[PDB]
Amino acid sequence: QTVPLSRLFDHAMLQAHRAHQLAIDTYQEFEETYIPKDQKYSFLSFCFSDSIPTSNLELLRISLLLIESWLEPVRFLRSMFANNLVYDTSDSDDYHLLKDLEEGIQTLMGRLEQILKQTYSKFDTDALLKNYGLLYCFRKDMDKVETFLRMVQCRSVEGSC
Repeated sequence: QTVPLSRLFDHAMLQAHRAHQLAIDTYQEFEETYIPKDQKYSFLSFCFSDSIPTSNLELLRISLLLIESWLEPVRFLRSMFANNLVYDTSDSDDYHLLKDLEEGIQTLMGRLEQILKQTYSKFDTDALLKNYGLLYCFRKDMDKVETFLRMVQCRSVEGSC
């Protein structure tokens, strides 16, 4: 057996949905815990996803870039949820889920047959407001990924949508 394209899209869409939920859940939990009323949305500081607006190996290509920009910051997500805690390198969060998604996208690309590098700062132990902005962009980027993958799925797998 060879994996149908649909299963491949179904796997990638579930993992994008899950990365996107992770981003939403983390942002919310941060905001509720650390951001007072008077500072809500203070971040408003452009996200990777604000670069390219709105079928293609291209859409898949951007998705891939978006995920890649987060693969390293992501292990540090829970480090902000303590007081003076630095991530101890213990199992590559359950959040290298992005590595799963990454490879799932690179698999979809080789089925469907770069001058500027865009990398995110690392999360911190100002710092609060940076971490806030970073969580905002992780959420915006993951929404974009899920979006661009759906567009591709629909056009590539008939009846999908």
